[PDB]
Amino acid sequence: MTLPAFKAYDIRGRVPDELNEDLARRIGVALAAQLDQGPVVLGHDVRLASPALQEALSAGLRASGRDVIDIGLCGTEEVYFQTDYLKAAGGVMVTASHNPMDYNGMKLVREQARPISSDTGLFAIRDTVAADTAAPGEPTASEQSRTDKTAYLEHLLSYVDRSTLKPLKLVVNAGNGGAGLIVDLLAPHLPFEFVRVFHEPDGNFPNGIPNPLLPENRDATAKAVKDNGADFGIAWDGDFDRCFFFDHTGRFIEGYYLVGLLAQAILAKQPGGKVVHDPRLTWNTVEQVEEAGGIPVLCKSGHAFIKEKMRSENAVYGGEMSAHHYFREFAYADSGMIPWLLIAELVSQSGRSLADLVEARMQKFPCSGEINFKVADAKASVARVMEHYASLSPELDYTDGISADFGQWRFNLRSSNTEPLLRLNVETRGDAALLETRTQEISNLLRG
Ligand SMILES: O=P(O)(O)C[C@H]1O[C@H](CO)[C@@H](O)[C@H](O)[C@H]1O
Ligand SMILES: [Mg+2]
Repeated sequence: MTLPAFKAYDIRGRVPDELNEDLARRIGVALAAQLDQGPVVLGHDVRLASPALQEALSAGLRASGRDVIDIGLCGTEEVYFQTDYLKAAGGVMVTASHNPMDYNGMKLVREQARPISSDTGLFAIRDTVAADTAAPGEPTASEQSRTDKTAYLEHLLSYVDRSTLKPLKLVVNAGNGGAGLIVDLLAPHLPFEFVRVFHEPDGNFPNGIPNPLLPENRDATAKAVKDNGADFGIAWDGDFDRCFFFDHTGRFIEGYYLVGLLAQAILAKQPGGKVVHDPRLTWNTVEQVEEAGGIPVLCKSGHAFIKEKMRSENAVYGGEMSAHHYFREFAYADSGMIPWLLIAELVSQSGRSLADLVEARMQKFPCSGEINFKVADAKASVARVMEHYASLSPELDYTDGISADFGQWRFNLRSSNTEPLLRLNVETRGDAALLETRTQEISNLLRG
């Protein structure tokens, strides 16, 4: 009874039965009715169908009197940046990010790149598109091509003092997504020596779909770091709004620890600022933010919640453990580029390896990583967990599912808003043994 491609935060589906040019044009028409006055920025990723879906979007938008600013093949963050920079009414990125070959999708924003989500306009668009049987009208507005990335590149470079950068050797792995175009445009302005892996955009994805979380894709970056003696490695998803770090030993760094690391990096430039973090893994971030003189602000996980809380708090930075990093001056939006520029500067200025910058934090606050469970009855499973631990009287917080703080250890257990899954995160106060026994205990209870 409902179009399956319309999800909580974006549109995503198999082409062509769940998403196609006709739906894309109808989405353009419906989006025009939902935005304030102004033109609409469109960009797309490397997938084979993405240009044609963008063209259909543009045709619907222009049939509805919206001028279209075509920024071309880009990363999702460039749609965010240009929507805000050009003071557009909104923007759409055509992308499936990390999904398989036969999938595509769209990420929609309104003014200042504010997200459009299921409860803030996306399901309104879905319902309009679902009932729209009108004949396609003809264009009454224009499309302008604006592929200049100069303002975007200057904005990225403004986060670091380039005279303090050292000629680090960096592995970069675009995964045949789009990140390599931006790296290559930044490189004339940077002293780094880049080691390029899976660098060329290829929507056929000959080296695997761009998802650095798959261990086999992870190992391509690790090996390049180790074989070339690189200072660290960076990998991106296909639309490069997520970045992933490998230290000089080839070790993939759990994203939890990048939140505290980037917060300290930013707070050095913006003293006393607020930093937004999610509730899944917290202790390390709270401590690092406070030690840097910042103020940590707890917020439900999900990019729309993070961005809204950052805005209401004038927070300079927000970070999620799931490799999303948000920057006030970047229209409160996430970037897969700003994070590694900041880390490169921190390594250059401190004389410490990425490994040593996080090592003590990982020992002090070891974490399970996010563990997902598909169970027969999520509500019953969660109840089994809470009944088992009731006699210990944990401190409970319901910001985002259930957070339970036992003193020396804590967990977060929540339902995903994008998949029918339970997600589990556990951390402890410097106790790897406790981390494992509690994680396994909860896992058995969930699976019971
Ligand atoms: O499925 P979940 O866990 O509700 C939402 C997931 O996707 C969101 C958008 O990519 C992320 O902001 C969030 O951190 C992540 O857990
Ligand atoms: Mg992505």
